[PDB]
Amino acid sequence: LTVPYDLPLPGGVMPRMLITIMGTVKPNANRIALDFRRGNDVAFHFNPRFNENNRRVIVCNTKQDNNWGKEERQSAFPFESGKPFKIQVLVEADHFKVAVNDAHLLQYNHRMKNLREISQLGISGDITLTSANHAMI
Ligand SMILES: OC[C@H]1O[C@@H](S[C@@H]2O[C@H](CO)[C@H](O)[C@H](n3cc(-c4cccc(F)c4)nn3)[C@H]2O)[C@H](O)[C@@H](n2cc(-c3cccc(F)c3)nn2)[C@H]1O
Repeated sequence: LTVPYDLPLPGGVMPRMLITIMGTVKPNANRIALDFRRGNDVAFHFNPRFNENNRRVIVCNTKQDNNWGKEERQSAFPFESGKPFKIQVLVEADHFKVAVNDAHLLQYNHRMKNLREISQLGISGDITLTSANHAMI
């Protein structure tokens, strides 16, 4: 799949929706991002960074009217340059759950609670993308 990729979500999202994203991180990667978009806003941005001041970190945030909010940062970092990944995002009523490679990673509480208007999932950064699917579980 061509990166950056925009997965259409015309139905929006809703509790019990699982999004499964598979691919391989490129060699010498710098960044990856998932953007759950609502028009011009980003309800949930999930952004692994491989070298921010010589640290690996996951940054999560929301963008409202061109302004980013308070970042939620994780040092737990399951990605490796050149290696395959499987990111899974489970939508729940109060939060997104994120798992990587079949291990729960983090939760992000909803900040923008109108899940029906999250209309696209952007998938960007330093990856080869195999697949991006959703299902109700
Ligand atoms: O919030 C999420 C956003 O972050 C800014 S960078 C942001 O800039 C701010 C400027 O004042 C602060 O410096 C902020 N910051 C750092 C720290 C800190 C705290 C502790 C340690 C430590 F070192 C550092 N605290 N605050 C930075 O994260 C990115 O551009 C943005 N973005 C990314 C992408 C993007 C596009 C395509 C692909 C891709 F992967 C990403 N498209 N938009 C998005 O990811």
